[PDB]
Amino acid sequence: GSYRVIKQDDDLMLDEAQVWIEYGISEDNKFYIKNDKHKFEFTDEGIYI
Amino acid sequence: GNKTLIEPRIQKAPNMLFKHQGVFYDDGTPDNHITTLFISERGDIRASVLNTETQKRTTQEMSSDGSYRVIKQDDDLMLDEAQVWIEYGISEDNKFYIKNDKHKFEFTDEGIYI
Repeated sequence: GSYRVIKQDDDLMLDEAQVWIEYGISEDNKFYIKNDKHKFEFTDEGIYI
Repeated sequence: GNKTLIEPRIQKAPNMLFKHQGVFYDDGTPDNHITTLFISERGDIRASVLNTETQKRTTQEMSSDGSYRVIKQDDDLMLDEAQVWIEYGISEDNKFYIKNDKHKFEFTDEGIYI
């Protein structure tokens, strides 16, 4: 039950992607937006980057 | 052929669904993954994945009013009376939000609120 949207620019396979962006709901209850740089996460309590 | 329209017999809108399930597979473990693509008569769309034995569900719901909503549950299959859950999407009113058991993160048409 993990919502996930992934976009890739230079690799069709999901594995071994250099340039990409992701955002959704992981297998654990954590809303996040992540890329090659450090991510933006919204845990059940508080705001972290 | 004689230039008359082919009227449908039933004018009431239908409700579709693509229910998927099994029994077992080559790994030997019992199959308990249920997923649906239910569509209501009022235009709603609900894509859901379910594990019934473990009591876990993740739904992507669309309302007739046009409300984007994705819900994940950990201990209750029914949407009603959920303790542990997380939601994020577009409510019936124009407000982008991410909410859980703790206080939510909302993005109104103007400003940022928590």
